[PDB]
Amino acid sequence: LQPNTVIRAALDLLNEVGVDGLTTRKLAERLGALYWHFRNKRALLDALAEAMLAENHSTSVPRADDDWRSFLTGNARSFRQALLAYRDGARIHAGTRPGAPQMETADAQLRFLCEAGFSAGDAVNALMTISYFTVGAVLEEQAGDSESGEEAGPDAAFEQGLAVIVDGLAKRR
Amino acid sequence: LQPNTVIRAALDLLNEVGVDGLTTRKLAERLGALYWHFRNKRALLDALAEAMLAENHSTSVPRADDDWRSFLTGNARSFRQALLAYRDGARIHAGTRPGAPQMETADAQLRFLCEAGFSAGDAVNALMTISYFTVGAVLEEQAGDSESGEEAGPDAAFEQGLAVIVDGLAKRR
Ligand SMILES: Cc1c2c(c(O)c3c(O)cccc13)C(=O)[C@]1(O)C(=O)C(C(N)=O)=C(O)[C@@H](N(C)C)[C@@H]1C2
Ligand SMILES: Cc1c2c(c(O)c3c(O)cccc13)C(=O)[C@]1(O)C(=O)C(C(N)=O)=C(O)[C@@H](N(C)C)[C@@H]1C2
Ligand SMILES: [Mg+2]
Ligand SMILES: [Mg+2]
Repeated sequence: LQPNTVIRAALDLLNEVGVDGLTTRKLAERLGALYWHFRNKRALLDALAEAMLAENHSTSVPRADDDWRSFLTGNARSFRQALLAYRDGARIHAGTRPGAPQMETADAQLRFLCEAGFSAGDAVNALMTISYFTVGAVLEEQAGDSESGEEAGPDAAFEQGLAVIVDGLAKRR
Repeated sequence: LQPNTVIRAALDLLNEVGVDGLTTRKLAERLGALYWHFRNKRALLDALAEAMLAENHSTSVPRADDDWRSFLTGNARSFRQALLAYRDGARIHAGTRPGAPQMETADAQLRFLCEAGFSAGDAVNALMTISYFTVGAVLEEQAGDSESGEEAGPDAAFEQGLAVIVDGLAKRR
């Protein structure tokens, strides 16, 4: 794995300088006797990607009380907030692929949706599509804010698009 | 506005170095007697954002032969390809807001969907949501590729999520 004290420090610096200004040399200048090394920046951002979810993605895993709508909705809501908790959250996540630990739990997501009446390809599609929508929505929210140096709510807009998405999936539950 | 020879040169350099390596000083080192200036990088990326669409967003505007499904579908397909034509296309677009010229044509999109049976808030939601989904989908495609230094198709995956999206909107045409 890799130490928490180090990850916390990188997250906090990320809030200061965003992804573009975040480097491992600057990470060390923040910290200065337990050893750490990242294979490269991308590796740092993969770790932060994972950390963001560990800390905030709270209806990631299913629960007896869930039904399919309530899980995907909550799941999307919860993903989104993990992305929004940190500067450049969405950008960082892009192109990441869920890990070995994230795989076991990501297999639970499926075996629930199949349980509930979706086909295999439909279930992958429900997760990806929600995923693509969310990253998209957050990216636009985060950049619009981030770029302001040069109407009714990004939460509404998200919440709506997600409502539409859940309907079109219901057409094959 | 701002000169085409200059924009072409910036697009071509963008393909070489992505957004992170693109700066106005490097743009000039590419060119070196007609004058140009960008207020800042963000302004450069706003112009490139617009150029990408001017060049490739081909079922942006409606047409008598369109119906609503075929327009939103095509529209999304066409947007997406504009984003994919250039490195970091999606990232660049994030946070941009369609211009004065893009406004007149963006008003045509609506007055078509309202024409076809969507309410006002539904029509905004259809465009945004497709928009958020697309930027999301492309961002993940572009980064996954971009980051490779450290199953069945991103076109399928997009095409599917877009299919689901169009269904959930049909629930209020
Ligand atoms: C299934 C899947 C997912 C994600 C993902 O990136 C991904 C991928 O890049 C390739 C193949 C499959 C997936 C998510 O990012 C993620 O957000 C995620 O990792 C995830 C998670 N770790 O809990 C989720 O809950 C999912 N939710 C947004 C639908 C989604 C699931
Ligand atoms: C309506 C709207 C749109 C976009 C957009 O960014 C935006 C916004 O940032 C704030 C408020 C409204 C909009 C698009 O990016 C854009 O891609 C776009 O500019 C656009 C265009 N210029 O033709 C489109 O066709 C749209 N399509 C993806 C649904 C969508 C329309
Ligand atoms: Mg991911
Ligand atoms: Mg835009």
